[PDB]
Amino acid sequence: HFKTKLKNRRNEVNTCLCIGLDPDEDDIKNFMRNEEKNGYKNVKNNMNSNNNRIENVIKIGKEILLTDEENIENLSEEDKFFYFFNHFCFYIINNTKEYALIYKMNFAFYIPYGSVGINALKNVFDYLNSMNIPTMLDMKINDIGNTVKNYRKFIFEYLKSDSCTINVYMGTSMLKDICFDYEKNKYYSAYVLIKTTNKDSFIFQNELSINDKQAYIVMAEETQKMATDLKIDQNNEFIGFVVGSNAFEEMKIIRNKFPDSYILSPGIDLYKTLKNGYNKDYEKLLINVGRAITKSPNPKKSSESYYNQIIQIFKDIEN
Amino acid sequence: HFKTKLKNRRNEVNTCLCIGLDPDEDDIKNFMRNEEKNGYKNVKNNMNNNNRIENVIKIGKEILLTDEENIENLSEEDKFFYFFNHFCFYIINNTKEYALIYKMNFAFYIPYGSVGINALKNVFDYLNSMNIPTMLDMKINDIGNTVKNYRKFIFEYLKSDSCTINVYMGTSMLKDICFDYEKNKYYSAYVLIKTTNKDSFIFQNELSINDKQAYIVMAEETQKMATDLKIDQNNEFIGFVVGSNAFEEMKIIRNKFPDSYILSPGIDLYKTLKNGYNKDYEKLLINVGRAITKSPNPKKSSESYYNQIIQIFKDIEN
Repeated sequence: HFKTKLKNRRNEVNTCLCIGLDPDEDDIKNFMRNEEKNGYKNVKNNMNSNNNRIENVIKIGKEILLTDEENIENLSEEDKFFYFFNHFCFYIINNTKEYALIYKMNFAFYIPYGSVGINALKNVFDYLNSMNIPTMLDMKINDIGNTVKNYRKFIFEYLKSDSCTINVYMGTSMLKDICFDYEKNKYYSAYVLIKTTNKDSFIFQNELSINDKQAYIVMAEETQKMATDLKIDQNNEFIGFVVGSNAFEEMKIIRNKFPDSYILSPGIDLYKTLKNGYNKDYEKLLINVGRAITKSPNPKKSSESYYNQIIQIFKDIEN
Repeated sequence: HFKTKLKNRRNEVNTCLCIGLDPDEDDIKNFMRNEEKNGYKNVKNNMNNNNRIENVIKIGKEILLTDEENIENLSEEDKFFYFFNHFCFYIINNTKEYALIYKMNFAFYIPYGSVGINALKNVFDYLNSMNIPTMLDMKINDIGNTVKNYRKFIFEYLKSDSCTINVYMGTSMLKDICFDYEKNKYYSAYVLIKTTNKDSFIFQNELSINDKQAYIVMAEETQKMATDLKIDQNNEFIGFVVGSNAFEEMKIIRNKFPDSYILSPGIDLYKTLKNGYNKDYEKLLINVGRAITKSPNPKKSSESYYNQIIQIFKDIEN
């Protein structure tokens, strides 16, 4: 169950750092040109460090990923893209996992190439799962109840993610068909969009209200109501909240109203975010860092940097 | 070009019928069992549609062209791909004479990973080869720079004419879905306004700004964005999804936005068309999915809705 898995991981890595793995065309292009020039150092690390993890865990395109160096030149453009896409992902994971509570993969980055990116996405989940590292698919899924069961299957049965993000504007009833499977008697964790990071997020989340309660608060309340009716907490899973690292006032409000809630915070001011949303159980406030790590000349060092800033902030907060 | 393409299609088929193509495991199992005991009748029709599969399909073509003798040479996974694609082709072939547009809900295609996205790509390729209007119902949402990935998947990869969008995060995302600066291209879409699910009132109606319900506010903000983007000048549109069971909201939306494109899933049919009426029929799509795709005779069932709509328009238009 995810509450225990997340707890146990937090004890092991002693952080709330959530690493965002959102590879784009630039990243893969740059990875490919760098590898061709540094004697494939990172690809060689992925293959030879590192347990022979690829050969034991990967089920899609395994032989492409294992291609001998002389033979890379001869891959089709599609197979080459698949090669460097996967290897970039494995490189980031291998270099940063020592500092990572959880990895969050945003689905948007994986779908634009059709099947090739979804195959990569599956590989990434298989790879992380082989190390029991917590995972999340950030897909902001929504549809009517019977239809959303398809996303439940994709995310929790196919990818075997620990968690996902969900947009409940249609209604909270969808939660019963994402976070619970009656036939399997299984429960799954998720984070619902409460306050997002985009500049215009006030338009509906803040400007709309009911009896002087802003929309984001009403939506958090309705979400918790559904979570309680589902009895999800009793099953050691949770339905939490996405609250942007720039939404300091909303973070304070949500944390105070729901002191035991699990929060995901994308968008990293870091000190104010952590102070306002603080929980002694660090895993209940995930701080997502993606591009600052994945686009870094040195993602290990950079992940370390965020890891140390967080320690210092908790030192300061808990003084 | 979509405003023109839809108008032209409406001129050919003379209906607002939108056919939902949402194949589930039941459908594919049933189709396979039926084909194996009717002598592959529908597969035969698919492939006889003059070599359309052979000329158009670029993914798993050899598998799809497998002779019925050799379908058991197919691994269970290839068989699944085979009947999934052929089921979709069978639906389209049997119903296209009555269809203004096909709406494919992304949810039905993703749960098998690559397999279903391959089939989805095939479905769009097939429809696009006949220039038939298409929509991907995916209810997309993210931050602007991230949503560009959805724009690429939907409008560049699949080459859909349209999609559905959830703007609860903000309307700024519309600029990165419905417009591509680098290519100078515009694309059409329908934004969620009033959904069909029983509990859609919690946020869509109960939330408000003083006297104006959320769904109205969201429709206004959407139109504001579309105007800012100059989408209409470029022969595209940003429209609204309004449930066929939401008669009251449909009336308010059509009255306030008399020239808007509306998609109505759910199908009462009379009240929907009456309340949401536009003399340009394409401006109120009536989506019918399961009632057609799960019918023992999808042609007759589609024909039935086609005729029902003809009769309603007779009644409404004096």
